[PDB]
Amino acid sequence: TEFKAGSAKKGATLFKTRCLQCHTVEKGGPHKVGPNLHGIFGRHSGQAEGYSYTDANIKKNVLWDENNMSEYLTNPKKYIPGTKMAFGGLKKEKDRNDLITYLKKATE
Ligand code: HEC
Ligand SMILES: Nc1ccc(O)cc1
Repeated sequence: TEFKAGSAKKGATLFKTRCLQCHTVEKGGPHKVGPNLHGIFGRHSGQAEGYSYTDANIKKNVLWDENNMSEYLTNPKKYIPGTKMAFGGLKKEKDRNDLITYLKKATE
């Protein structure tokens, strides 16, 4: 909502020690505890190339956009009840703002 542009060398440090544990930022790493995120921008929820999703994440079909990605990041359990992502949710919007720029740079 109060988005502010970041830089690749900042968002990566966070994602690499917060999201890396289960996910993959590029398309060379096999699907770990979480699906591949490389190319989600512009697609609906539940579209990983070779990985299954929950009954609630599919029915949800959220169009992963710049602001929308934060909507779910703040609380995955509240938006998608029953989802496998048990990461906790990064409540601080200023902190996600920079994270979006990094992923955004990797997808486009
Ligand atoms: C492992 C415990 C996880 C951590 C840490 C993070 N995520 Fe996650 N995420 C995980 C799973 C297993 C799933 C699928 C949920 C299901 O029930 O099927 C997800 C999904 C997402 C998605 C949506 C993918 C899609 O719908 O195609 C996004 C955009 C996403 N996760 C982002 C994300 C970020 C940026 C994280 C760090 C803050 C993060 N996840 C950590 C498991 C895990
Ligand atoms: N629609 C959209 C949103 C965010 C991105 O990083 C790319 C494309």
